[PDB]
Amino acid sequence: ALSCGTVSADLAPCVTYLQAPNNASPPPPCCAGVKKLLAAATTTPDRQAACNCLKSAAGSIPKLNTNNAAALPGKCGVSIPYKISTSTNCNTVRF
Repeated sequence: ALSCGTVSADLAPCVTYLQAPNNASPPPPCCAGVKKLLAAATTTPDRQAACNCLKSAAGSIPKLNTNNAAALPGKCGVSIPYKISTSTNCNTVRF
């Protein structure tokens, strides 16, 4: 079972970029975490839980830059069916 307590582990190295300017780029070690999320969960809907965890820890980041969250995946080379933002309803995302 995947617990949010472990999801933040990958967000750690991703926080640096979350506080950096739009001119900053994502860390190699951070992007990897995103891909790991695939094998993180066990079920279909269980995978979504990950995106839900980043929602809570998101409101606990100093100088959090929601704008950078959009380029997080892009520069990482990863593409999702939804947008990673506090305004985005990850709950309304498909499988």
